[PDB]
Amino acid sequence: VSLPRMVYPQPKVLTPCRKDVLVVTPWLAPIVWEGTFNIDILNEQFRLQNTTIGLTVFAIKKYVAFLKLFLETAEKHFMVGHRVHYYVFTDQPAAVPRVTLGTGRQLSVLEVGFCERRFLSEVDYLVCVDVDMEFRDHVGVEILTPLFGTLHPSFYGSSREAFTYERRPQSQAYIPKDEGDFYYMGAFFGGSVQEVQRLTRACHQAMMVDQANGIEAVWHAESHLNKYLLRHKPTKVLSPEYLWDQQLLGWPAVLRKLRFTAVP
Repeated sequence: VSLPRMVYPQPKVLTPCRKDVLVVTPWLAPIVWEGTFNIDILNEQFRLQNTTIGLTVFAIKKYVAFLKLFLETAEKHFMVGHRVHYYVFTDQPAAVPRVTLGTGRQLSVLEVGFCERRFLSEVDYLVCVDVDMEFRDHVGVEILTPLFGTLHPSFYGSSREAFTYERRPQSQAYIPKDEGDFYYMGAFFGGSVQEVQRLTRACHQAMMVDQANGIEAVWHAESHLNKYLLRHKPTKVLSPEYLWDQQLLGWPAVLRKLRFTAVP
C-alpha cells in the first residue's frame, strides 16, 4: 500500500547524515546508527504490513533474575506500536515475573529441560538476544531486514587480525587472518523467520561437526555466527548503539544513543 502524505526534512544529497562512521557496508547493507534513519517513515512502512516481531531469550538457572528488568525495559523501548511476541525459554516457568504488557504484545513461556513451525505461523521477524541486558533507548523497526548482525562493542574499531574469530583450521568456524568484515556479537542477531532458521540450522550443523571432531570453537556459537555472516552477508548491520557495556566502555562521542546495554 501507499504511504500517506508526510512532512519531514528533505534529505540532502550533498550533506551526509553521519561523516564520522561507515553507514553502508561494501555489499550495500545499511549500518544502523542514530541520524541515518527517519523512524516515522520506517514505522509507516512496517505498520502498513502489520509486522509482528518475535523476541527470544533464554533464562536458565540464576539468569531468571534478569527477566523483570529485561521485559519491563523492552516494554518501554522495543518495537513500541508494533505487534510483539516474547518467547521466554526457561527451566523455571514459575520464576518468570508477571510483567504488564502494552496492547498487541504477548509473552509465551517455553519450558526447556521444536519451534520452527510455531515461529513461521506467529511472527514475521525474529530477534535473538541475551537476558542479562536492559533497554535504555529506542530499538525499533529500523533493525528489521532479512538477516542482521550487530557490531561487537569491543571490536568495532579493531583491525580484522585482532578479531577473536576461531583461528584453528580444524574447526568449522575457522576464519584466517586475511578474511573478515566485522566481529559480530553473538548476543544480538535476527532477521526474517526463514533466514534466522537457516542461520541457526547451519550453526547447529557446524557445532555438531566440531563436537564429533573433538574441537570447541573459541567463542562457541558466536564463533559460528561470525563464520556464517562472513559467508552469508547480512542485509543490515547494527551499530554498537544496539549492544553496549557502559561500565567497560564508557560513552564515546561516536555513540549518540546507548540503546541496549549490559546489566553490570
